[PDB]
Amino acid sequence: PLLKFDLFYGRTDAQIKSLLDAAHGAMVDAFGVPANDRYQTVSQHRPGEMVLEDTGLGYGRSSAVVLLTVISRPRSEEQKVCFYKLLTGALERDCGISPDDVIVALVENSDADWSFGRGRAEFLTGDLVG
Amino acid sequence: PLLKFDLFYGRTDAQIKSLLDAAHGAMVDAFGVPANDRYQTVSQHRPGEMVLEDTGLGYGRSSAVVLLTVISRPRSEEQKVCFYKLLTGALERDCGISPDDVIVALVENSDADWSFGRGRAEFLTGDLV
Amino acid sequence: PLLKFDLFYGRTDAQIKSLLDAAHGAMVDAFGVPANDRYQTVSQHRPGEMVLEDTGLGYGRSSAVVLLTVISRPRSEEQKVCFYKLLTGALERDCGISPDDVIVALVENSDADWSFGRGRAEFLTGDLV
Repeated sequence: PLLKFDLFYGRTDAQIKSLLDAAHGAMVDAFGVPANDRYQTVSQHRPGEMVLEDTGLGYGRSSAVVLLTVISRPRSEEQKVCFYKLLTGALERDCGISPDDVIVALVENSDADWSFGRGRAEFLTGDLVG
Repeated sequence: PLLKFDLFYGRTDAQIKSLLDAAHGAMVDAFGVPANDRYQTVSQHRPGEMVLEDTGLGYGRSSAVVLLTVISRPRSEEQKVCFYKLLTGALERDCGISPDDVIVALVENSDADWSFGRGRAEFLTGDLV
Repeated sequence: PLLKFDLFYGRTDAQIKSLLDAAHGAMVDAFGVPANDRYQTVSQHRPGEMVLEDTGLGYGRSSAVVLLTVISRPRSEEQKVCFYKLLTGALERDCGISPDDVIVALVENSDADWSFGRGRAEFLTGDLV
């Protein structure tokens, strides 16, 4: 999958790397994909450029908040549930980010909807599985 | 849903917050979700960073152009059609943005594809909806 | 469709425009859409802000790496395969970007999920086919 993060400015480069490493690990373990299946962007925002409330659930938000949008081929409900739990556990333990500050939206596509390089559709050619 | 706006730089902070409030209102009006079901991001762009034409329709575009991308569980065609009209209505009235300067694309997902907090899938657990 | 690019900072305005023009052409060639069906954004990143490996495929990426996200109504598998090829071809010829530096992910939607202007759902009204 592709992991796109929206965060506020204020982290050091190492803290941003840490966040990305922690999240990548959670994804690999929840999804069972290769360790080098790593595709991640970070967009940093000024105050004002995100409004992230809680739908009345009683979260907890700060300027440390992390919004993650994932584009992925179909995963089981169990894999998605586990990814969410692994993600917040990693970001808490590794980065000191409260689980109240993590929000994830996932969108799905399929085999023909990826090219990782060279103009090839690797899920279609079978270079990747599949 | 999650509302992601791409706009050009130039608005003041209060003008940005107006676009966000106007759009959020429209969304609540069209979709009937809780008022605090508010998830929005804004990416501001230098000249050059968007090219947005009109497929020959005759719109009107300026530096005020707003591109909105929505991630949402399925809504009806009716709800979508109403959203678009509500959205440009509110942006015109509240923000002075011509409806010519508004573009929307929506993509859909499912109950399992959201986590609003704490690693929980609240549509799956039944905490929402 | 809508084409959203994530790239690293460092290109001149002309190089950004070259990259968009190139990508646009390849899209129009693959998909058979009007030349003015042009909707593109670019988000530029500091080093650190993208990590793009290769799943062991043996691709040699550089800082020129382009990540493209496409939102589109359904196209045939052939058209998608053709787009990826034409896109890399064009980015290499027109921009000097290695095909190893081009990544694409596509997400689909449908007729009711687009508003190009005026809060009109043009695929639904028939303004566009």
